[PDB]
Amino acid sequence: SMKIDVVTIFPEYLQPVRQSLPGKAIDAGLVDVAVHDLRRWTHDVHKSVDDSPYGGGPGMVMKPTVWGDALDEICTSETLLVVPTPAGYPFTQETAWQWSTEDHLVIACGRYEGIDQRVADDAATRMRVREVSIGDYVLNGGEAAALVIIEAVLRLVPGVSLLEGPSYTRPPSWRGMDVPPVLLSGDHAKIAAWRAEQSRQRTIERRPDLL
Amino acid sequence: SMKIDVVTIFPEYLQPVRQSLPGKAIDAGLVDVAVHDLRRWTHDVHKSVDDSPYGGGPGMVMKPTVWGDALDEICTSETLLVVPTPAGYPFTQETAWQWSTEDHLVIACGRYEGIDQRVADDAATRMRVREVSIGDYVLNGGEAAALVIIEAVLRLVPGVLSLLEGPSYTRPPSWRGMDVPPVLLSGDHAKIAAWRAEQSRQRTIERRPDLLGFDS
Ligand SMILES: OB(O)c1ccc2[nH]ccc2c1
Repeated sequence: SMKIDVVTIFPEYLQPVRQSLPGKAIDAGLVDVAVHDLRRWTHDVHKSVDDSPYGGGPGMVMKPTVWGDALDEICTSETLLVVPTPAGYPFTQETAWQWSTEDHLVIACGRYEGIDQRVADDAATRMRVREVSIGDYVLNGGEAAALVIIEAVLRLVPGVSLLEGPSYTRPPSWRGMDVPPVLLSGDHAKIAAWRAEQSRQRTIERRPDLL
Repeated sequence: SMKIDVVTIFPEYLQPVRQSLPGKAIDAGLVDVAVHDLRRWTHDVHKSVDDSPYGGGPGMVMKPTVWGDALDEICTSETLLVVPTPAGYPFTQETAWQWSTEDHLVIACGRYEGIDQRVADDAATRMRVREVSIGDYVLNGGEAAALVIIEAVLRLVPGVLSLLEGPSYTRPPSWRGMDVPPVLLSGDHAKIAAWRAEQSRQRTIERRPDLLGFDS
């Protein structure tokens, strides 16, 4: 089984992924995803979660005292703490496979300007911490990245190179375009070879880095 | 103003667009986001959107007929049609800047093993089409990728407001016995700039050496 806890100031952002888990998976206790409003751990009447950056500059930095309290409550020694950030290590399919066998993921969603670095650094002294980027672009906050990570990981939990080439289905002719006849040939070795060439061409065109 | 139409068999998944930055941009009238149920364009009682692949293989492929009808209605020749796919060109910060200037994005979200290739090929005879991958991982469908693309693009549109950013800090100056780097408290703009530039380049070599032209 896997437990995922997500901490965010926008808990409703995660609601359409809880309502996305099959009832059978939950009933079988294979998965539980819980979302927590970071403001539960604020200290002041204004429910402050960020503050101006030391050393100056634009934006705000999320408060270590608030995050520290939240993670103290939610995390245990077994936790893998995931922090989405454009400054992270790359999150890849390999990462997804690795995390798919974890018992407890906690995903700390913050603004891209960051969570005070002492939060992750403190957490790393008693649990595993992974700061990760889902791509080479900036998002305002970590919530959409959390959705991507949750989906990529959970689809690898049972019951919860080259690029793929083009796919086709009925009808065989549509708006003047025919399905490649080789796919209708019943020559399955030839079909495999054709698909391999399609994959090669597409990878050269779109992702030459992979070669 | 920008218009973004999203087409999906799971319109409820696109509800998060009402949150955070996209929500604020919508309320500020800088963008209109409309989500459409692809099944609106089916005609059978079963509302089928998929069929087995020609040539074999696991799973199902989304039918071109339903998609063609949907895109016929929603798209114009000025539309930028965005198709998330793990087999797409990379979506990068440069892409986000480029698309931030667009009048009309339509994001076609696939499921199963993807969409019959003729949908994109047909659309390309009438409009610009972009098949894009948001990263090197596989999702179950295009919906989460649509959210990522919308978030990355909208924060760049006029009026909504390389290397890795290094660590950031805020009050208190000491916490759990961990001190904010003294230079950040020193008020010396030059020394702070230099420390930050250095932290940025150091984090980059460790986490993203590719950005500086190194292996891995
Ligand atoms: O970018 B994703 O990995 C992605 C995008 C679109 C998709 N359609 C079906 C799976 C699927 C996966």
